[PDB]
Amino acid sequence: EIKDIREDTMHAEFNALRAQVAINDGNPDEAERLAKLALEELPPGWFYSRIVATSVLGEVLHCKGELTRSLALMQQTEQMARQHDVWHYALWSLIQQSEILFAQGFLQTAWETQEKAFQLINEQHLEQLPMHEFLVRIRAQLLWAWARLDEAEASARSGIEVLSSYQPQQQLQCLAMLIQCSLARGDLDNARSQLNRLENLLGNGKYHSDWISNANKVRVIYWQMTGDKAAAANWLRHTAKPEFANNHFLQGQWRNIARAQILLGEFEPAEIVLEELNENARSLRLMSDLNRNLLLLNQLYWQAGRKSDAQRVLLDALKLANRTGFISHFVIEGEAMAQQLRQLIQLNTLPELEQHRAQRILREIN
Amino acid sequence: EIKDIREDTMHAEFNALRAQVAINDGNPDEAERLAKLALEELPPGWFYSRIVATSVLGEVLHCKGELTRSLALMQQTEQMARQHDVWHYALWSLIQQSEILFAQGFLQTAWETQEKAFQLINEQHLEQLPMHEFLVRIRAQLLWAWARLDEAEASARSGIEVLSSYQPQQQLQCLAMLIQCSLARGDLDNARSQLNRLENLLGNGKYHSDWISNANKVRVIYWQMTGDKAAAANWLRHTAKPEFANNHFLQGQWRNIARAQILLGEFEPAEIVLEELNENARSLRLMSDLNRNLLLLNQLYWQAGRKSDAQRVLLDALKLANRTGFISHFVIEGEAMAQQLRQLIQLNTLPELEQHRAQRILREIN
Repeated sequence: EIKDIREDTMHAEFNALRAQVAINDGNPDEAERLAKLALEELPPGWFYSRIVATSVLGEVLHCKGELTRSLALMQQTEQMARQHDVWHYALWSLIQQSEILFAQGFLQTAWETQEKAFQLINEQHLEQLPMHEFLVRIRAQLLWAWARLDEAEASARSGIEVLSSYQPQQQLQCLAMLIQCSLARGDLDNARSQLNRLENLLGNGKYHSDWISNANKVRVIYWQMTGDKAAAANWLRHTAKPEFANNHFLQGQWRNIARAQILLGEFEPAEIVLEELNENARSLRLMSDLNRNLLLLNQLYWQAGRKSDAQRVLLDALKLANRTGFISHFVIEGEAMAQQLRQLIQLNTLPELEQHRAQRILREIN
Repeated sequence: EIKDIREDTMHAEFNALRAQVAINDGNPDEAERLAKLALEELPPGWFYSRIVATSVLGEVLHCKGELTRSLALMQQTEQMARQHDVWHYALWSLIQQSEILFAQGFLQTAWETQEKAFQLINEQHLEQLPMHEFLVRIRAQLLWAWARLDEAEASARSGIEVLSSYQPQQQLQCLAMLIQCSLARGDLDNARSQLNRLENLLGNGKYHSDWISNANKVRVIYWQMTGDKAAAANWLRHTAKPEFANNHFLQGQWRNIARAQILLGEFEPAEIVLEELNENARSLRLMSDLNRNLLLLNQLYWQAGRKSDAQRVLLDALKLANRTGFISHFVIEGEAMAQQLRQLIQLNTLPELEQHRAQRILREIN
């Protein structure tokens, strides 16, 4: 166990990269163990592995839901990366920072953070690089929330162009975003055509669970919009159902499950799912998740004929949107949402902000 | 060299399948050698390998341009396959028969042959099977020639659906057909969007030369329609230029080369190419190739300002279309074609049939 100190330090660098692969493979505990072991043995000078290990710990804390500490580590990573011209880690850091901000419902701050990433890309000529697609994809997500659909679509298409030299499977998420735009527009013909491509890609690759849940998100919304109970039921029977267990990274997949359950009239289990997701969202101040969940609860109560409950949560959702800025999440609920909003607007009792958003949404829908 | 006769016959069956793989790999001489060796040693009873070897010889003769004899072998193959319920070889035979008929300019007969294939598919419940895509693709090609674009597009989309479970690369040819439809409609926005997908597929697979030439066919037409000399020149510099050498299977790629040359003002070499292709087309009575080549010659003369030559070959092309039934091949030539046809129609000297087709084409273009 005696070697040149050089070899010991090189082994520590290997540990940092082993940690990076571990978190990528969905093994945060091993990633944390390895990243810590690396940092304990990396002296000044061996800057690259230190950037990687610090970045990995940021990802680990993000996974754990320790968002404030995660952001601090992402910031540390960004600064070190900039200091050493390690542009890919500086850009990856900014992308992750936006992700947390968006989840917290701070969309303007997320936009500004994405803007810093675009600035970095422009300054260092990083346009043709793959990570550029991730940035335009999250920019599209934000534009979509704000109902700037033409811009969101253009952002998603720029992502597809960035990855034009890679296998078609790499476009899965930007394609899902294109479909998400078609769904918000009520352009079901285009959504269906795009979904044909999405489903073909899904059947031709082994993807990360989060990619699959994102793709399934738009498939389930399309099935809801077309009353495709058969497709939703078959999907639900075979989809992954990892125990939620207060894991915020599983909010998306469980919303897909709840949406399918609601479409199928399985109101009881869906309400239990959504209440559990909301406990988690409130505990971590994930206002975006909360806003999405309240809209699904509204759909559940509405379809179940529970008028009072439906109205109560719709008012909560509209109020919460004063902070999240969400518009399109309401729009995809179509006629059911339009009827409810027309009713609220006609009563003349909504506060000015909510009244204005209700009117905007009703316009997007009509 | 003494073995159970059973082993000798099994080796003969292997030779038949080795011949099938050889022709698929573009080695007709070896395929012919092996298929003949197999048939010489296959007794009655060993029907499957005999169907394969006979089918292979049909493909070999097709390659050699001995179309009449090739059709006879395809017919023999179809009958034997039907006799033994070997549906895939009966369907493959009918597809090949149509291919020859279409090349000969007998489009109605090709349609009828395709119809027999659809009948077989319906009777034997072969709808979900992969070969169904090849049939709907050649049906789309025929519908496209006749300018039944909505039908052609639907046929191509049914092909894409048939292959939905396979890798996206398998849809290359039906996607090229969708683009071909968009080009005939003058719907360049959709053509460009579809071409983005086509080019991504082209950069992500090792394909047969004929698949590549078919995909490039629509890319070059799009570049011509958008005046993209840069793209055409780069493509031309790097594309395959196998010596034509009186090989009718190379008509398509050389037309792509000539079309690019014409767009780039390289009239002299393009005229030499087209004249050589026409010698081959006339020698084998390939009226469809002749009709396509005459239209490219028309474009060449027109762009070169050789009015008399342009008119002469356009009149020849219109006359030939009385037999081929081609419409869309004229339509994709757009404004240049429209101007020329308006001039011909206004002179009031065209025979009734050609006048009627000229008017139809001018309508498709406007």
